[PDB]
Amino acid sequence: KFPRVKNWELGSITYDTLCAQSQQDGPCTPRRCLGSLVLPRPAEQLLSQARDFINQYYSSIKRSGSQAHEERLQEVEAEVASTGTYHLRESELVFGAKQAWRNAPRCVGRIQWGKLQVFDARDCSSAQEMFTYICNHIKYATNRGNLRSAITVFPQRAPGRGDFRIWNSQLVRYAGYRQQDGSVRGDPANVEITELCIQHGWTPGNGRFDVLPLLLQAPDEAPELFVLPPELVLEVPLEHPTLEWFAALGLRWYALPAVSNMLLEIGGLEFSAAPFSGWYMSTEIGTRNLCDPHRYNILEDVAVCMDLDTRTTSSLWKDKAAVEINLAVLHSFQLAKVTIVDHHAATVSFMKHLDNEQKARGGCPADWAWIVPPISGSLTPVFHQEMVNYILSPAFRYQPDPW
Amino acid sequence: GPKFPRVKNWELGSITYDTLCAQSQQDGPCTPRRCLGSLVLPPAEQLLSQARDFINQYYSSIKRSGSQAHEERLQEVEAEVASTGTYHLRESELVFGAKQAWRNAPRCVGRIQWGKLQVFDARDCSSAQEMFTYICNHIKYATNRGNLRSAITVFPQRAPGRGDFRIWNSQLVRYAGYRQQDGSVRGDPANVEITELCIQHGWTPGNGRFDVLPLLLQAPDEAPELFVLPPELVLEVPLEHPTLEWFAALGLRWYALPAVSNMLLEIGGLEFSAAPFSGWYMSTEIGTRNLCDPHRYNILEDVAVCMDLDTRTTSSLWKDKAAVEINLAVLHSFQLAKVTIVDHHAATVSFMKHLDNEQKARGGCPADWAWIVPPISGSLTPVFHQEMVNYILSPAFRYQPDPW
Ligand code: HEM
Ligand code: HEM
Ligand SMILES: Nc1ccc2ccc(CNCCCc3cccnc3)cc2n1
Ligand SMILES: Nc1ccc2ccc(CNCCCc3cccnc3)cc2n1
Ligand SMILES: C[C@H](O)[C@H](O)[C@H]1CNc2nc(N)[nH]c(=O)c2N1
Ligand SMILES: C[C@H](O)[C@H](O)[C@H]1CNc2nc(N)[nH]c(=O)c2N1
Ligand SMILES: [Zn+2]
Repeated sequence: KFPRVKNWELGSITYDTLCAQSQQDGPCTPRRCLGSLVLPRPAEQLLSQARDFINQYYSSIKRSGSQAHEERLQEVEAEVASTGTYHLRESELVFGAKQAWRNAPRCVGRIQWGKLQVFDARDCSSAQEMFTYICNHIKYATNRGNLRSAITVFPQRAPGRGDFRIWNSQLVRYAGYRQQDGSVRGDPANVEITELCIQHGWTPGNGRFDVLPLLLQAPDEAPELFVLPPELVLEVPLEHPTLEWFAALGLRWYALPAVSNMLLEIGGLEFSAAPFSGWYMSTEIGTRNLCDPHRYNILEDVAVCMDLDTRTTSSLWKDKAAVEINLAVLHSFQLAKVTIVDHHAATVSFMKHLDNEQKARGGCPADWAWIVPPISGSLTPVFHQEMVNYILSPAFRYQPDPW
Repeated sequence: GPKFPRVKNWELGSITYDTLCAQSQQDGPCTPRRCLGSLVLPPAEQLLSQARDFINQYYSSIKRSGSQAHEERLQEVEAEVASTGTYHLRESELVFGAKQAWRNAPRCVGRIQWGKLQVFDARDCSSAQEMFTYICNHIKYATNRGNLRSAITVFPQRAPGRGDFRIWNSQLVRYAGYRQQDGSVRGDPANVEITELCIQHGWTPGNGRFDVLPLLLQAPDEAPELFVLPPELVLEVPLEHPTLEWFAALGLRWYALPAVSNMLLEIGGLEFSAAPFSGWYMSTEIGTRNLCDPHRYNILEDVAVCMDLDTRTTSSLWKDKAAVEINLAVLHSFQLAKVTIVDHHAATVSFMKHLDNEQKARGGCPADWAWIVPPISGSLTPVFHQEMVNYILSPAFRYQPDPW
């Protein structure tokens, strides 16, 4: 019934009762746990999801049962009955975006969940208008390096009509150019999107950090290509605090992590284009983006620069190089005065989050495998904390690639 | 396509399906509504079906499934359970079961070695004194002057209306944990209760950080008896660092042999409450968990201060730097001492090979991602990028309540 949740560093026990509010199935069954899989394998449906969200919204503003509540419930009921769908008021939408972030089991930055700038872009009719919105989002969120969490929401999906979509997975992404000799110049995670941009008329560069154009799509139209003004895109050159040779590597990363391919679901309504951004945790760049074998894969180069023994795993050359790389990222962002958080500070704030949420809602959906950082796992408090995972709505979801 | 879990590796792009999970007979803690995969500890009718299942497994592994000897063994087990309420395994059945339990263990990253396990039959054991003799033999054989060899020793099974054989200690080798007057702990905080239990049973305690605990051994329906291990039997490795010359002066050490002793070995519904087993260490167990956990030796700050690191701020990555060097010291010293050890890279690489062997051999491999991924350098090792399916196969090692 209710999960017993234990922290093994401190011996404390909580009991998750929030999970009882879950209405969507995850991938596990009693026969087998599939919690490490990255991706998932009528009018009353909409109406119940809508009622529940409205009920959540009016509860949040401490006005459940009131005249405005009862009335809003009928507007919704009448609109669905007549049209098969309905629309959110902006304030509701602001509440919904905030709750979807709050409910995101894989996010370690949820201490911040109540501080989210919400742009209503539901009055958008063309890819061109999507671009103006995206450009303003970037300017707002970047804020000269004093980063601010933000989401822009484009029109919801509608029965028998194509979706608004941003084709890129993030608003800022480095091109990955496939060389005929097997290798890849740039970011190999972005080969396919780079090729789509080229096919749709983009003239390609040939560096390792070429900022890609955005491919934007309004419903049932071919996507259009837009180059971001280079001044909107704040980047941080990487240097190391004591290893002067490091800056010679020419490494750099962009300040703004702005994710553009997820679908935002609120009250049964689906927003297929709703880019959001906050700020980086240093390991995203330092460990995953730069050291993952299927990414920039710079572990060996840095190791040689440090003059370690590559011939054997037991010299822990990989661990040593990785730590300096992460250190280069933290030092550099702090130097360039751009918001960033290290994995220790982040995980410590997440524990406080678990505690606030335990008192606020009786629990907190969390995916242990995603919350635990990719280096120095057990050196962080979250490693030793048991977590319960489940789907609450509003929620961010994955969705198929539009091509 | 197929109606079995699809399993992806995100580094390589490769896909497999787990058909093996279809053989699973026991429910884990998850449901469609919530995943509980990160929690550490979540009648003759019943017996016979488990026994029938294991016998089928056994004859399958020797390629005699459906044969005359298969059906006779089944009938023999049905009859034995019919007259005594339990039954007994043949020696080769015990050997197969023990190995299958290790093979089936989802949290073990060392399973590439599973077919190479020396099985010591000790189902003839009738006293605590004899358990000790058995245990000492195990330690000597397994330690092998540093060229470690996997082994398990199996004492008699749970009997209806009879007390269990139990080893009270969680390992055969454990450092004492002395609760101090000032509230703190000397030695290993993990071992406070077993330490106090030993003293309550007449052990005279030391006062070191690294006092080897006596064994508390229990034959059926008798009070546990106390046995001190002769020190030459317990191989230890003093820790030093290959370049940081001061590390040796910390006086840190660890023992060679990880020999877990509080787990229950289940085979065909039979329960072996006392069946200590041992392999060799992955270096992160000592370097990261035992030495760096807040609630264990907690030496991160000491080492960092010695390395002259800025421990006032998280962003200096002083915890990460110190952790690495500690782990490096564990590896270096074990190698120098010529004691078997595997680093977290070599271990995880070998586990990927195991997943590929078991894909071909059994159509999958139950695996607990949170335990398979090492506690430092996670995404630096290949298993991080590998999806895994977790489920309970039998024969199995299970946790069991503490005897007191
Ligand atoms: C403000 C500081 C933030 C920090 C430090 C942070 C940190 C992180 C990290 C490290 C991850 C793991 C991502 C990965 O490994 O690819 C993540 C995931 C995620 N974040 Fe946050 N995040 C922040 C803001 C936000 C905001 C503003 C939103 C939405 C409004 C959000 C929603 C999500 C979601 C839905 C995931 C799961 C992504 C997926 O499953 O692919 N986060 N976050
Ligand atoms: C041969 C070298 C071996 C290595 C390197 C190895 C490695 C490991 C590691 C690192 C763990 C994680 C334990 C923890 O973090 O507390 C583990 C767990 C485990 N191992 Fe292995 N292991 C080996 C041999 C064995 C053997 C011989 C057996 C039994 C016959 C075995 C059965 C288990 C079981 C049941 C677990 C899960 C323990 C638990 O859940 O508490 N292992 N192994
Ligand atoms: N700092 C932040 C904040 C929020 C983030 C949200 C998402 C992401 C990246 N999402 C995971 C991408 C991996 C993937 C690949 C294929 C299919 N699904 C997911 C980073 C964030 N960083
Ligand atoms: N190298 C090896 C080989 C086999 C091992 C088997 C078990 C263990 C430790 N088991 C986990 C103990 C921690 C714990 C505490 C409380 C409740 N559950 C588990 C190590 C092995 N190492
Ligand atoms: C297979 C495994 O679930 C997958 O590689 C996950 C593990 N944990 C992760 N955690 C984070 N933060 N990001 C990731 O991409 C992943 N990948
Ligand atoms: C809460 C969490 O499950 C717990 O800290 C686990 C995580 N993974 C682990 N992995 C291993 N190998 N050993 C452990 O003790 C643990 N502890
Ligand atoms: Zn699960």
